[PDB]
Amino acid sequence: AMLSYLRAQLRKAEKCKLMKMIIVGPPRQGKSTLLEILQTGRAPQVVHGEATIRTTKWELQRPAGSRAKVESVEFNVWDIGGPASMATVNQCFFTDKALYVVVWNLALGEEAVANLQFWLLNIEAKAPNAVVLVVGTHLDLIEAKFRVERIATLR
Ligand SMILES: Nc1nc2c(ncn2[C@@H]2O[C@H](COP(=O)(O)OP(=O)(O)O)[C@@H](O)[C@H]2O)c(=O)[nH]1
Repeated sequence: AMLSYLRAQLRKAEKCKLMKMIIVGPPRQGKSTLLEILQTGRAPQVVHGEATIRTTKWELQRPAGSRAKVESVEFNVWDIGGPASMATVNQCFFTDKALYVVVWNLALGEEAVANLQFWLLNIEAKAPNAVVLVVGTHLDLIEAKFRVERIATLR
């Protein structure tokens, strides 16, 4: 560790805050809508294409109460989808030491959740040391009055 640290100092090492973001899920779940609203904080406005892959960049400022050591973080955002025929292909794009987010529709509920195992396994097969979040969309389609006892159950 001492030699690695001394090499970092000697080789004028800089702090890299850029990281990999991957968006995963079955077709028609709101991956692009997810990325859009998270980037902008507004209701979606963009009509997104049919391309299997969409690439962009995203900066996040630290929220109030954050104890982080960085003012902000940056993500080189990949979003892979498209026809299921290329699913076997898309498996190659998963890597380790990257952030994953799986997108699924809450309205389908358990029907979607079962399928999640497939996608989840596909990440752990090629990303043992990666953090993957899983997010349910279409929360507006869940009745607010029942919402808690629904979402917790689904969780
Ligand atoms: N009402 C509602 N619609 C959503 C929500 N999240 C995503 N969508 C829908 O998802 C669509 C975008 O899906 P998209 O990401 O292009 O599907 P993809 O083919 O899997 O990439 C939009 O037309 C939205 O109507 C949500 O929270 N509420």
